[PDB]
Amino acid sequence: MGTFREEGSVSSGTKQEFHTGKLVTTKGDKELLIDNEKVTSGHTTTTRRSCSKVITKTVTNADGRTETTKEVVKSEDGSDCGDADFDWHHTFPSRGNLDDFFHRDKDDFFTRSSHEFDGRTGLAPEFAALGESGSSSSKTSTHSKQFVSSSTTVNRGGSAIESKHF
Repeated sequence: MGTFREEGSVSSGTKQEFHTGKLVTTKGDKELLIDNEKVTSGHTTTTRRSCSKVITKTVTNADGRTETTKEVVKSEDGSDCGDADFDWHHTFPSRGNLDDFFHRDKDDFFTRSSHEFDGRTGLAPEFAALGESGSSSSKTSTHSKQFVSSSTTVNRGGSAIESKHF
Protein backbone atom coordinates (compact mmCIF):
# COMPACT_ATOMS: atom_id res chain seq x y z
CA MET A 1 0.00 0.00 0.00
CA GLY A 2 2.01 3.01 -1.22
CA THR A 3 5.80 2.50 -1.23
CA PHE A 4 6.48 5.99 0.19
CA ARG A 5 9.97 5.19 1.54
CA GLU A 6 9.63 1.71 3.09
CA GLU A 7 12.95 -0.16 2.74
CA GLY A 8 13.73 -1.77 6.12
CA SER A 9 13.20 0.52 9.13
CA VAL A 10 13.28 4.23 8.23
CA SER A 11 12.65 5.20 11.88
CA SER A 12 14.28 5.26 15.33
CA GLY A 13 13.63 4.01 18.88
CA THR A 14 11.36 0.99 19.45
CA LYS A 15 8.53 3.52 18.96
CA GLN A 16 8.52 7.26 18.18
CA GLU A 17 7.24 8.81 21.43
CA PHE A 18 6.66 12.20 19.76
CA HIS A 19 8.41 12.25 16.36
CA THR A 20 11.83 13.94 16.14
CA GLY A 21 12.41 16.76 18.66
CA LYS A 22 16.18 17.33 18.99
CA LEU A 23 18.87 18.47 16.52
CA VAL A 24 22.14 17.99 18.48
CA THR A 25 22.06 15.51 21.39
CA THR A 26 25.68 16.25 22.37
CA LYS A 27 25.95 19.90 23.48
CA GLY A 28 22.78 21.50 24.89
CA ASP A 29 23.83 23.29 28.10
CA LYS A 30 21.74 26.47 28.50
CA GLU A 31 21.05 26.71 32.25
CA LEU A 32 23.13 23.97 33.92
CA LEU A 33 25.37 26.79 35.21
CA ILE A 34 22.79 27.06 38.02
CA ASP A 35 24.38 27.61 41.45
CA ASN A 36 25.43 24.15 42.68
CA GLU A 37 26.31 25.09 46.28
CA LYS A 38 23.08 27.15 46.34
CA VAL A 39 22.40 29.33 49.41
CA THR A 40 23.37 26.67 51.99
CA SER A 41 26.56 24.75 52.87
CA GLY A 42 29.51 26.89 51.72
CA HIS A 43 32.63 27.61 53.81
CA THR A 44 36.41 27.00 53.84
CA THR A 45 37.85 23.91 55.59
CA THR A 46 41.16 22.87 54.00
CA THR A 47 42.56 26.36 54.66
CA ARG A 48 41.38 26.72 58.29
CA ARG A 49 38.95 24.74 60.49
CA SER A 50 36.24 26.82 62.21
CA CYS A 51 35.34 26.05 65.84
CA SER A 52 38.91 25.82 67.19
CA LYS A 53 41.83 27.72 65.57
CA VAL A 54 43.86 25.67 63.04
CA ILE A 55 46.24 27.37 60.56
CA THR A 56 48.36 25.24 58.19
CA LYS A 57 50.35 26.85 55.33
CA THR A 58 52.67 24.54 53.32
CA VAL A 59 54.64 25.72 50.25
CA THR A 60 57.09 23.48 48.31
CA ASN A 61 59.70 24.93 45.86
CA ALA A 62 62.20 23.21 43.46
CA ASP A 63 65.42 24.46 45.14
CA GLY A 64 64.21 22.53 48.20
CA ARG A 65 62.90 25.73 49.85
CA THR A 66 59.76 24.40 51.59
CA GLU A 67 58.24 26.18 54.61
CA THR A 68 55.95 23.94 56.72
CA THR A 69 53.53 25.98 58.86
CA LYS A 70 51.29 22.98 59.59
CA GLU A 71 50.60 24.38 63.09
CA VAL A 72 47.44 23.84 65.21
CA VAL A 73 46.17 26.37 67.79
CA LYS A 74 43.78 25.41 70.57
CA SER A 75 40.50 27.35 70.91
CA GLU A 76 40.84 31.16 70.86
CA ASP A 77 38.75 31.91 73.97
CA GLY A 78 36.29 29.01 74.25
CA SER A 79 33.66 30.86 72.18
CA ASP A 80 31.83 27.65 71.21
CA CYS A 81 34.34 24.77 71.46
CA GLY A 82 36.85 24.81 74.34
CA ASP A 83 33.87 25.48 76.65
CA ALA A 84 33.76 23.99 80.17
CA ASP A 85 37.30 25.00 81.21
CA PHE A 86 37.71 28.69 82.14
CA ASP A 87 40.88 28.11 84.21
CA TRP A 88 42.41 25.19 86.14
CA HIS A 89 42.02 25.47 89.93
CA HIS A 90 40.26 22.35 91.26
CA THR A 91 38.94 22.43 94.85
CA PHE A 92 39.38 20.25 97.96
CA PRO A 93 36.28 18.23 99.00
CA SER A 94 35.98 19.50 102.60
CA ARG A 95 38.82 19.74 105.14
CA GLY A 96 38.10 19.32 108.87
CA ASN A 97 37.81 22.52 110.95
CA LEU A 98 39.10 22.32 114.54
CA ASP A 99 39.57 25.75 116.19
CA ASP A 100 40.25 29.00 114.30
CA PHE A 101 43.66 29.13 112.58
CA PHE A 102 44.21 32.70 113.85
CA HIS A 103 40.86 34.53 113.67
CA ARG A 104 40.22 33.40 117.27
CA ASP A 105 36.42 33.73 117.11
CA LYS A 106 35.29 33.34 120.74
CA ASP A 107 38.24 34.38 122.95
CA ASP A 108 38.85 32.84 126.39
CA PHE A 109 40.35 33.78 129.78
CA PHE A 110 42.97 31.01 129.52
CA THR A 111 45.63 32.97 127.59
CA ARG A 112 48.89 31.42 126.34
CA SER A 113 50.59 29.32 129.05
CA SER A 114 53.86 31.27 128.82
CA HIS A 115 56.28 29.68 131.31
CA GLU A 116 57.61 33.19 132.04
CA PHE A 117 58.59 34.17 135.60
CA ASP A 118 56.22 36.75 137.13
CA GLY A 119 57.63 35.62 140.51
CA ARG A 120 59.16 38.36 142.68
CA THR A 121 58.39 37.55 146.34
CA GLY A 122 61.32 36.31 148.45
CA LEU A 123 60.71 36.38 152.22
CA ALA A 124 64.09 36.18 154.01
CA PRO A 125 64.85 33.76 156.89
CA GLU A 126 65.15 36.63 159.41
CA PHE A 127 66.01 40.35 159.17
CA ALA A 128 69.64 40.15 160.34
CA ALA A 129 69.98 43.74 161.61
CA LEU A 130 67.70 45.30 164.25
CA GLY A 131 66.58 42.09 166.00
CA GLU A 132 64.75 44.25 168.57
CA SER A 133 62.48 41.20 168.92
CA GLY A 134 62.99 38.83 171.88
CA SER A 135 61.75 40.96 174.80
CA SER A 136 63.62 44.28 174.97
CA SER A 137 66.76 42.72 176.49
CA SER A 138 70.28 41.83 175.29
CA LYS A 139 72.77 43.30 177.78
CA THR A 140 72.35 40.12 179.86
CA SER A 141 75.27 37.78 179.08
CA THR A 142 78.60 37.71 180.95
CA HIS A 143 76.90 39.59 183.82
CA SER A 144 80.00 41.69 184.58
CA LYS A 145 80.21 43.61 187.87
CA GLN A 146 78.99 46.65 185.91
CA PHE A 147 75.94 46.93 188.19
CA VAL A 148 76.99 48.99 191.24
CA SER A 149 76.29 47.29 194.59
CA SER A 150 78.12 48.15 197.84
CA SER A 151 76.39 51.20 199.36
CA THR A 152 74.78 49.83 202.55
CA THR A 153 77.34 49.72 205.39
CA VAL A 154 76.47 53.39 205.98
CA ASN A 155 73.04 52.03 206.97
CA ARG A 156 71.96 52.04 210.64
CA GLY A 157 74.85 51.22 213.01
CA GLY A 158 75.10 47.51 213.89
CA SER A 159 74.85 48.61 217.55
CA ALA A 160 76.18 51.97 218.79
CA ILE A 161 79.31 54.16 218.65
CA GLU A 162 81.84 53.47 221.42
CA SER A 163 85.52 54.45 221.10
CA LYS A 164 87.21 51.70 223.16
CA HIS A 165 90.90 52.69 222.99
CA PHE A 166 91.98 56.33 222.56
